[PDB]
Formats: sequence, structure tokens, C-alpha cells
Amino acid sequence: PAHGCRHVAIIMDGNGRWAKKQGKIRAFGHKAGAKSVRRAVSFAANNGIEALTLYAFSALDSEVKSLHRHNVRLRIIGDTSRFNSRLQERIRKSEALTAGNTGLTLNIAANYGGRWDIVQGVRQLAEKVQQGNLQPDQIDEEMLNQHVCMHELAPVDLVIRTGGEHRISNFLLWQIAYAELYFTDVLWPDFDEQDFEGALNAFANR
Amino acid sequence: GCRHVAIIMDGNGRWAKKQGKIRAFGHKAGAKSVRRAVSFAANNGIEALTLYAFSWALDSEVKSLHRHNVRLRIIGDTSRFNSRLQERIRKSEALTAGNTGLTLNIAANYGGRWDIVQGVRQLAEKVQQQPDQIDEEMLNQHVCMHELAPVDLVIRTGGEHRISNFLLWQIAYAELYFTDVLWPDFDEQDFEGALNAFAN
Ligand SMILES: CCCCCCCCCCCCCCOc1cccc(O)c1C(=O)O
Repeated sequence: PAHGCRHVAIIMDGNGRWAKKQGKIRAFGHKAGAKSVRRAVSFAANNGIEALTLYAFSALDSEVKSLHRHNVRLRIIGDTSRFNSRLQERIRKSEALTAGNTGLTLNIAANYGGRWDIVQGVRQLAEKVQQGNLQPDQIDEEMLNQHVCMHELAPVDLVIRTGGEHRISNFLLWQIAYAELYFTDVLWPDFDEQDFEGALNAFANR
Repeated sequence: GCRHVAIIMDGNGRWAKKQGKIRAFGHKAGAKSVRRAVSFAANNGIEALTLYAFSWALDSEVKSLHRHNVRLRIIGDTSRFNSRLQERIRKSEALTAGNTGLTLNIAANYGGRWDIVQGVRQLAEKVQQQPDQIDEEMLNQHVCMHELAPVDLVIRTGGEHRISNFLLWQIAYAELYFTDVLWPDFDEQDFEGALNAFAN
């Protein structure tokens, strides 16, 4: 924690382009990006990062065993409701397995949108209104902040986007109010331990 | 086609410091840079320019803006502002409300989070009298600037790479452009550079 960064969020763009530059099809890029994911997760866990939130931008897993091993707590954020029910149980089971883990919290955005995220936290507040439990004039920023995804973690300190586009693309919105935004042209499958080091270094400075 | 630009105008104080001057002199060179940006936007067919002053002028500039066919709006929490200022804002907005050129939104005591929370306070008062009908489009209709073109481009001068609680909901799909140029120095050429970035 020289870098002092508790919660990094990453928009992992560039898989497709990475594959095309090599004359390979899209699928090769995705497999390469998966390897980049494991590399990043390791890095975060070995550098005292408290939370890493990953957004795969334009799937599945046997990593859970390995994550659970490294005391990583796994959370899926997004609208899982529509997922075919086998999928939902698998997610639930992976979350329940690692729920008591105390190392890195790894949030993996799936069918996630920043606006959806805010909207659903609004529903909850609007729920506790109808129950007559809370007044409409009582709603403040801290309030609505306790009902959006990852309210329980440290605030997002750093958002990295690879692949060259300079936009949020409906990823976290409420939660990035004060975050450092770091954009790199590096494509996601080449984004390595030094690039991640590069990013944290730049967060340090203000 | 860039329709709505939003600017986080940072670096006035640092500019003053850099010039061997006190803070107030940075604030006057900042005001000039506002006038330059406003003319530029109007001159290049931008529909909406939203300006966030980041680390009172109505009677000085309102007549010129009206002349120039600019519609003025203030966004932010002005509830705790003097009653006279509130009347002037109202008057100024009313005076320019039919102008057909640039819409200039000035963000005064504004916060992105505050803007959503105050949109949330609205729906929650109507819930007190359907919490499966509050969806994205419904909340969008209660956030600032919903009736205008969506923000295409957010410019932040002064070398910081953050949004600093400016538009949040509104910038979901905007291009974000960060420049080390300090606001008082941000000119037409710099504005073009940013429009170029948006074009690619
Ligand atoms: C085509 C028409 C040309 C005429 C254009 C007229 C626009 C005139 C506005 C100039 C003054 C800037 C006040 C708004 O921003 C601020 C708000 C609060 C505190 C500040 O320090 C500032 C700041 O200095 O950046």
C-alpha cells in the first residue's frame, strides 16, 4: 500500500482487436483475455488491493476452486435474474463458497449497467417507502449509497480502461464520482503486471 | 456530430500561481475563457454547452447572451441562495427561454450524486402517494437536462483525471477528454482538439 489503492475497477477492452491484429478469430482473443484476467487477479491479491471489479466489455469458469484457495471472496454484480437457472445456482454456489473469505474481494460484472445499478437501489429505497418505514425527504446521498452495488467495499479509487476508448460505457457511475480514471491503448490480453504497476503509480500522484 | 459538450473548468488558481498572481486574477482570466468557449460553441453549431465551475454574473452578461440567441439555464442546488439571486436566475432564465441558439447550462452548487438523489426524492414522494415501474427511462426523466441532447463529450482542463462528482448519470456514454491545459489558457484550438478526438 505505498500506492494506497484499495479498490481498482477495470474495463477489459481490446480482446477482439488483439486477435485480429494477429489474423486470428475473436475466440482466441477471449482466451488470451482470460489469461490476462488471472494474471490481474493474482497481481491485485499480491499487492494488497482490497477489491478488484472487472467489467468484460464487447464466458464461464473453473477458477472458483483456485480463487477459494487464495482466500478470494467472489461476487457477481449485475442482473443475474434472467440467466438460465442452472447458471444462477452455480453463481449462488460459488458466492456462498467464498462468502466467508477474507482476502481480495473480486467483483465480476455480468449483465451489469451503471444506470441499472442505481435504479435497483432506488427500487429498494422505494420498497422501504411503501412499507411506511422511511420518509421521502429523508433520502440522502449516504443513503442511496448504501443500496448500490459494492457499498460494503472500499470506494473505487482507480478505474482502468484498456483498448483505447475513452469512455465509461455504462459501467460504474455512482461509484466513480471521485475515482481516478486511467485510460490506456494497451489491449486487454497484453495488459500485464508492469501495465498494472504503471496504473497504480499514476494513481499515487495528485 | 457532437451535440452537447460539458466542461470541468479546472486550473484557474494554478494559473494565477503560475503567473505570480493572486487567486482573484485567475478568476478573471477564467471568466474570459468562459466567454471564448461560449462563442466558440455557438459558432460551431453545438446545441448545448454545460459548464462546471470547480477548484453573481447575471446582470453583467445576461443581456449579451440574449442578444446572441443563447438560452440560459442554471443547474444545481440553489435553494439556499439569496432570494434576490434566485429571482435573478428565474428572470434570466425566463428572458432567454425562447432563444433558439446554444443552450448554456451553468452548474452552480451542483453535484452528480445530488442530482440523482434529488431525482430519487421525487419518485419516492410519488411512491408515498409501483416500485416495479421505476426503470431507467423513468429516472432519466427526473435528472437534470433530460430534455436536451445527451452529453457527447466531457472536457476536463487542468490535468486532473476525474469526474469529481459532476454529471454521472448523464455521462454514461460520453467521450471523456482530459487535457493538462489550464482553464484560462483553454482556447479555440484546444476546443477543436477535443472535438477532433470526439470525431475519431
Ligand atoms: C456568444 C456569446 C458570448 C457571450 C458569453 C457570455 C458568458 C459569460 C460568463 C463569464 C463569467 C463566468 C461565470 C461562470 O463560471 C463561474 C461561476 C462561478 C465562479 C467562477 O469563478 C466561474 C469562472 O470564472 O470560471
